[PDB]
Amino acid sequence: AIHRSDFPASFLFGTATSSYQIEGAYLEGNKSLSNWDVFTHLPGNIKDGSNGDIADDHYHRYEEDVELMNSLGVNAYRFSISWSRILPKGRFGGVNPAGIDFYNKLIDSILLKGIQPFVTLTHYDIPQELEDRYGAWLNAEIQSDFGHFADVCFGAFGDRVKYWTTFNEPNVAVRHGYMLGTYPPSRCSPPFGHCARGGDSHAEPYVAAHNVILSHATAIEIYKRKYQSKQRGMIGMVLYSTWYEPLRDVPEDRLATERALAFETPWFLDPLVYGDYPPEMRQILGGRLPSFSPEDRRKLRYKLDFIGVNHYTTLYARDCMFSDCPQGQETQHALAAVTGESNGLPIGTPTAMPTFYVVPDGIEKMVKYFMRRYNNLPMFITENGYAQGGDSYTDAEDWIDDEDRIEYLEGYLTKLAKVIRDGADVRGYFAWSVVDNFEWLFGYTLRFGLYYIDYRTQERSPKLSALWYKEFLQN
Repeated sequence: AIHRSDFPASFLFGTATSSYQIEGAYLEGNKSLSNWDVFTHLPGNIKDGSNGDIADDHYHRYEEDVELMNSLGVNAYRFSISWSRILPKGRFGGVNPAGIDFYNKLIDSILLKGIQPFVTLTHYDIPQELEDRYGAWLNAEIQSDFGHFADVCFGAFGDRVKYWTTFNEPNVAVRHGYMLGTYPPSRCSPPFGHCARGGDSHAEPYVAAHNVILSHATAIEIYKRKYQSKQRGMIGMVLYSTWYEPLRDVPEDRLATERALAFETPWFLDPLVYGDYPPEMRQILGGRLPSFSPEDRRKLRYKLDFIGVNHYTTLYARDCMFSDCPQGQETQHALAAVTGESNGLPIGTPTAMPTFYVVPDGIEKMVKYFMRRYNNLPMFITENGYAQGGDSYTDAEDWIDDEDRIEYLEGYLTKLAKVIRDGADVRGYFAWSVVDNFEWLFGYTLRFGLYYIDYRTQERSPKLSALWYKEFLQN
């Protein structure tokens, strides 16, 4: 139904991964332990008790994986840099040459094939030492550690990297880390949970996000002052971007939907474009959102060059400001509750990933929301994809037969082409993911790959969706 010629000639088409999810070699090349290395070696977090010690062994097998994505006909590859490989002990501990060498080799390998790097600096990971030393995102010192990490990466790689992302889904990582306590550093308080480390779910998430925002600001100021004129790249941020519809078409749910939306991506994007937190959030949270100092505001004037849209799903939102709702969900402070069901029944076909429903027009509506709120600031679809999982899959052939993924990709790409025809400045699309990999708390139980991975042998095998994406990119 949809074809490559339905998109602009200069459009990026790629796949996306992250370092912890694919690399393995978790203690090789003088790399230090990350937050996720430490976390996954504790019990009671990952669904299948797995970890990323080995993952897809991409640290050793990257050349094969580059060859595979090249065989699909991609012109870009979205990946992240392991902080713990570059600055194992943070900014006073010296740059790790083996880490620099690994990413130089990866970058050179993709560019040899005409595949453009689209690089995420941080994608949930930090060296554990930064948590241990000063509590990572709860201390403003992280801004300097992140700034230094950015500076090193720009200097080492930026002659060949023209697209950078500071952070991947900090809206997810912050709320899971400090509100629900289900991600490291596993901090929370009632009514969200009882976290043995302590926490404050009504304060700490907002401090953490504040420091993420200002870490971005620190990094992009460095980029614009030191590197932009020579390197001519763009610096963005990637946000988890769910579309929301009112459960009932009445003002209270419409307003709740607008709150649900404003509490997600604008939490980060309003500061980076307008210099203040969303007024929807400020009205409710007041002083729980920290202020931006004059020094902060100087850095915020560098803004961001693009919005990285990680869009997978669409949900209904309903009001909790004037109705009593269950407490302790991540949407609590927004005074909305979200659900995939209306009168018991799904918004679109359910999938193996909780909250992920097949709702293609969500990508159009999400893009239009950014267009209206941010005056059509450039966007890239930095992740979109479909997970397989569960008892229907006993062997490779079952995973390979992924017509369900094809239908998803086809539908969402159809709607993306439409929103671009309608004026949206979307400049690329990245399928999550080229390979099955470690899906955070779900471990290996969810498989998002265009390629199937046998974790016993590390064999890569193309699923039907790999063949489909190749056909699509051939036009």
